[PDB]
Amino acid sequence: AEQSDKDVKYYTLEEIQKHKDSKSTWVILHHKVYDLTKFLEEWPGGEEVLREQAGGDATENFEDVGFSTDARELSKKYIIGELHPDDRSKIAKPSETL
Repeated sequence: AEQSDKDVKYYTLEEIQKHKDSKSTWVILHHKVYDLTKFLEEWPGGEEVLREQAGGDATENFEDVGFSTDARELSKKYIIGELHPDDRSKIAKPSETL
């Protein structure tokens, strides 16, 4: 009920690496995870381009596959939680993501 996830949700990068669906789509800037599954429904309407690399990056990457310069603030408002400090560094060089 009132765990840490009630405030800020604890994600693994490993979870996001299993990206073969539109709802299984998130991006990480460093140590926080963003809800990219809502973000794909906004402008591009095609998960495939950003879902293939869900969990790769957010910092500059949300603008690559997502929107124009809009993609900066539009992803930041979709903050879903934090990515685990060990997982972001574990799969820091992701094979089936980039």
